[PDB]
Amino acid sequence: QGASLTEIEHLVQSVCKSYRETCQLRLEDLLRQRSNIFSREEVTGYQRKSMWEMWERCAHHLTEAIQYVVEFAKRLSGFMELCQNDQIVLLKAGAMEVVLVRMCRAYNADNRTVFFEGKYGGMELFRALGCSELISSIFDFSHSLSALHFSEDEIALYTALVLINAHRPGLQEKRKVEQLQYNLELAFHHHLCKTHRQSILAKLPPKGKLRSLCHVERLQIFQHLHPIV
Ligand SMILES: CCS(=O)(=O)c1ccc(CC(=O)Nc2cc(-c3cccnc3OCc3ccc(C(=O)OC)cc3)cs2)cc1
Repeated sequence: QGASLTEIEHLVQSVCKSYRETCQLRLEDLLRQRSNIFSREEVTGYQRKSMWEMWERCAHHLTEAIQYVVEFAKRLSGFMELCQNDQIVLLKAGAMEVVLVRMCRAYNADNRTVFFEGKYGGMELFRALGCSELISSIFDFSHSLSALHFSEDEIALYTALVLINAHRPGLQEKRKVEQLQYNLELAFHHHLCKTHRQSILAKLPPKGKLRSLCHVERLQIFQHLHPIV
């Protein structure tokens, strides 16, 4: 806590490692499946489903996704050293925000499609849910984040910062989180300088944009954290 520049580069590689081990689906794999688009008949099949079936499916995939985000935070340096309440507060407030950012990888801007259950489909795939403005907002955010051409390492380092934020209410050890955050900010800025990507900082979604689009229940976060005691 309060790291030197050599320590900061160990922290960049570390976060990038943790991300690669918990990225769920390989970027190469997602990119290669872009040609696999749902047929008009497959779309109709999803639209005919009850909102209850669709929610169950969506909830299953989001749960799976959140689990990979939880494993990502657990592998972050200093996260496991924080108290249990801070670990829960940080994950409860940020896990869905991280899933949304990570989802930009499964998004194809050419045809405005998202990878869902094995193929790519537009927002009409979610018609049954009855929440057009919400689905629209998610595709909008993904489309804006796609335009940035966000690298795997840029995502790893930015999502570490979405999670490790000392401004979350309910933090008991606020100063421990701040130290972690300051080291990750510098690790992010330093990596952007090494890769000549300083330009993306002004292009990133602003303060509150990720928060307005989005909190997980305290028990469902502890569940992902400690699945066996
Ligand atoms: C992530 C890491 S990855 O490895 O890139 C990877 C990427 C994809 C997959 C496949 C997959 O799961 N696709 C999925 C897509 C969607 C989805 C997409 C767009 C709009 N809506 C969607 O769902 C509806 C919905 C309803 C309420 C909320 C909410 O809470 O409102 C804020 C959020 C979403 C859900 S699941 C696996 C791994």
